[PDB]
Amino acid sequence: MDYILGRYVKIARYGSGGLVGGGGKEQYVENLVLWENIIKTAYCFITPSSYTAALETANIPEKDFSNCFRFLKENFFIIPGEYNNSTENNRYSRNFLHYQSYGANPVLVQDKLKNAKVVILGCGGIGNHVSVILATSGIGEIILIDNDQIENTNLTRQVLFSEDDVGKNKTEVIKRELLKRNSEISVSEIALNINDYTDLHKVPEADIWVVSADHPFNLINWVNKYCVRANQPYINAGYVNDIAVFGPLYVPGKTGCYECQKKENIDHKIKLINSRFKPATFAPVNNVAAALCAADVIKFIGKYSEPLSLNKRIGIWSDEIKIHSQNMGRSPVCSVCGN
Amino acid sequence: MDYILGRYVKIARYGSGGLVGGGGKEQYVENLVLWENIIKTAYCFITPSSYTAALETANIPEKDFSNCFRFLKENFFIIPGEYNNNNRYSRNFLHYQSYGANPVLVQDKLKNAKVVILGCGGIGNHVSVILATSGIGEIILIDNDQIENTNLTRQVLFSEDDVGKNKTEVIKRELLKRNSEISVSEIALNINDYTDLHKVPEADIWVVSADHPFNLINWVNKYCVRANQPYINAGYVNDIAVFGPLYVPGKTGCYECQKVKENIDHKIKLINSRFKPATFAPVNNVAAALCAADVIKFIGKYSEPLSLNKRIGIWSDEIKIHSQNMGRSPVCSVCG
Ligand SMILES: Nc1ncnc2c1ncn2[C@@H]1O[C@H](COP(=O)(O)CP(=O)(O)OP(=O)(O)O)[C@@H](O)[C@H]1O
Ligand SMILES: Nc1ncnc2c1ncn2[C@@H]1O[C@H](COP(=O)(O)CP(=O)(O)OP(=O)(O)O)[C@@H](O)[C@H]1O
Ligand SMILES: [Zn+2]
Ligand SMILES: [Zn+2]
Repeated sequence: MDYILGRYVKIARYGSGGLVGGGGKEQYVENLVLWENIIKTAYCFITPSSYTAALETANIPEKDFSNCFRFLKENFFIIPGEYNNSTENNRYSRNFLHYQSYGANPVLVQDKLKNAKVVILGCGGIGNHVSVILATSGIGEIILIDNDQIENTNLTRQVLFSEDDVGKNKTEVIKRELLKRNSEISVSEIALNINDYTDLHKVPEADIWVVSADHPFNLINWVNKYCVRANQPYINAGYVNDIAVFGPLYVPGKTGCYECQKKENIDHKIKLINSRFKPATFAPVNNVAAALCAADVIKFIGKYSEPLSLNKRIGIWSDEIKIHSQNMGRSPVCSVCGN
Repeated sequence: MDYILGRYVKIARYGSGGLVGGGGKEQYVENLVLWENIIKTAYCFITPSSYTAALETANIPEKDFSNCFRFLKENFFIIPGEYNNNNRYSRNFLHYQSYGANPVLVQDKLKNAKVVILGCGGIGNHVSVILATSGIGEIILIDNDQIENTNLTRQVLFSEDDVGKNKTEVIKRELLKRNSEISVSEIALNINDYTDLHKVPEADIWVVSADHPFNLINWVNKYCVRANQPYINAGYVNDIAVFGPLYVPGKTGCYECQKVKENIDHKIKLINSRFKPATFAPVNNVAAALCAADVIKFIGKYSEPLSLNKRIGIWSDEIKIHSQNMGRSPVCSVCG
C-alpha cells in the first residue's frame, strides 16, 4: 500500500510556522516544530512508499510521524501510489493533478467523462466556451444545438469562430473546431430553434443539458418544466449585463428546480422597454460564467467534488469584488416539481 | 441636446414597487409612485429626445420629471444621443455605454494601445484573444516554448495539428484570423535571470502570467517599478484563480509593498522544486477573463480596474472571493 507526495503541494516559510499545500486546501500551521515535522514526513513520501518504509527513513518519533502522515493523507497531499499510474504524455495529465488534489483516482474521473453525453443548448458566447472546456477535458459526446448563423459581432465572445466563418451555422464551425482540438470525442449537431415548449422534445436525453439560450424570455421556464417532467439534469449559465451568472444545476429528486423559490398603460410601457432589451455583453463576463458552468459539469459527471450551483443561482460581479448566491432550494409547495 | 435609453436597461415589478436596471446597477425602488414615474420618464427616451421635449411628452410634474431624469442620467440608464451611433465592436459598445463612456472614444483608446503578453500558456492564450477581438491595436507576444498535446486542455487557440509549433507563432496566426484590424508581434524569449527583462519592450501594460522560476514576478515587480512600466499579474494557485495586482507607477503599491536551520531548508527546496500546479481550465479562464477586464478598463479609462492595490483570489471548490491589500508602503524594499 504505497503513498506518494502530490506534485501540487508546496510549502512556505510563513509567520511563526509555515504553510502546507496550495489553493483551497492551504493550511497555516502555527507551530514551527510541527510544521518542520510535516516537511520531514512529506519528504519521506516523495518516492512511492508504504507508511512503514517511509517511517524507516524518517528521523522523528513514530507518534509525530503518524500525526503528520494523517494530516497529509486527509488533505490529499499524499495519495495512493496507483493514483499516479498514467503516462506524463497523456493528453489529460494536467487535469489529473487537479483530480488527485480532491482525493480522486484520475483514471476513474477520466473514464466517467469519456462515457458521458452532454447537450449544449445554445451555441453563442457561453456555449462556445463551455463546449471547448468539456471537449478538451474528454467528455465523450457533445451535441450542439442552435439554429442561428455566425455574424461579425460574435467574434467578441465566441472564441471558436473567425472572420472567415461568418455566414456559416454556429454548430457547424464549433464541431469543426472542437474536433481539431480533440479528435478522440464524438460531436453531433441538431439544427433547432425553440419556439415553443413542445420543441424541447426534439432535444436528446443526456447526462446533462448546458442551457445558455435565452430567447424567448421564458425559455428557461420551458426548459425547467420539461426537464422536471423528463427527469433530465440541466445547468443554466449566462449573464445579466456586467454580472456573470451560473446555476442552478438541476438534479431530479436531489435538488430544487428553477421555479421553487419564485394599471394597463404603464404595463404597456414596461413591456416595450423590456422588448428593446439587449445585454451589455462583455467577453470577460461571458467567460467567467462559462468557465464556472463547465467546472460544475465536469464535477457533476466526474463526481470528485460538489458542483457549486446545486440549489443556487450564483452571480459574480465584474465592477466590484462580489459573489452572491441566490437560494434555489427545493420547495415542497412548488407547482412544477412539488406535491 | 439629445438623450437615449440604453438597451441594457431592464425593468421588473418587484415586491413593493420594482427594479430599474440589470446587473451591477440594478436598483430596488420601494416607492411605487416613483417607480412608475421612472418608467414614464424612461419611455420618452426609447427613441432619442431632448430634456424639454420629453417633459412635454411625459404625463408627470416638472419636479418629478427632473428627479427621474437625473436618476436615469446618473445611473447611465439614459445617455447622450451621440453615444448611440453592425460594427465589429458594436457588441462591446453597450458595455462602455452602461458605464457612461462614449464607446467610440473608448474604442479609439484601445485602438491606440500596446499590450505585452509575458507568458503565452493558458493565461496568455485567453487574455490575448479577448484583447485582440476587443480591438487592442498592438499585441506583443512573448514566449520561448513549443506547443504540446498536453497544452490543449486550456490553451484555447491551439489544435492537435499545431503540436510541435511555437506558441507565439500559432497565437499570432489565430489572433489575426479573428481580428484582422490589429497588429500582432512575437518575441522568442524566456526570462532566465532578472537581467533578461530589459529585452521586454515598453507597453501601455504588461500581462504577466509567466511562472518560472518561483521568483519571476518578484523580478518583474522590481523591473517595472524601475522602468515606470504598468503590469498586471494573473494565474492561479491550484484551484484558486488569481489576478492582480495591477501595478500603476506612482499610484499603487507594488507586489512587495504589504508583503502579503540547515536540515529543513534543503528538504523544503527539494519539495518545492518538484512543484507542478493542479491546473484546471475553468480556473485558468476566470483568472484570464478578469485580468483582461482590468486591462480593457485600465486602458479604456471608463471604469476602475478591480485589482488596483489588490491581489484577488476566486475559489473554485467554494463560493468565495477574497482580496489581499497591496496598497503603497513607504518602508517597502523595492519602492516607496
Ligand atoms: N430558442 C432558441 N433555440 C435555439 N437556440 C437559441 C434559442 N434562443 C437563443 N438561441 C441561441 O443561443 C445563443 C444565445 O442566445 P441569447 O443569449 O438568447 C441572445 P445572444 O446575445 O445572441 O446570445 P450569444 O451572445 O450567446 O450569441 C445564440 O447562439 C442563439 O442562436
Ligand atoms: N521565464 C519565462 N519567460 C518567458 N516565458 C515563460 C517563462 N516562464 C514560463 N513562461 C511561459 O509562460 C507560460 C505559462 O504556462 P502555463 O499554462 O501557466 C503552465 P505550462 O508550463 O504551460 O503547462 P505544463 O506544465 O503542462 O507544460 C508557458 O507557455 C511558458 O512558456
Ligand atoms: Zn420546483
Ligand atoms: Zn512596494
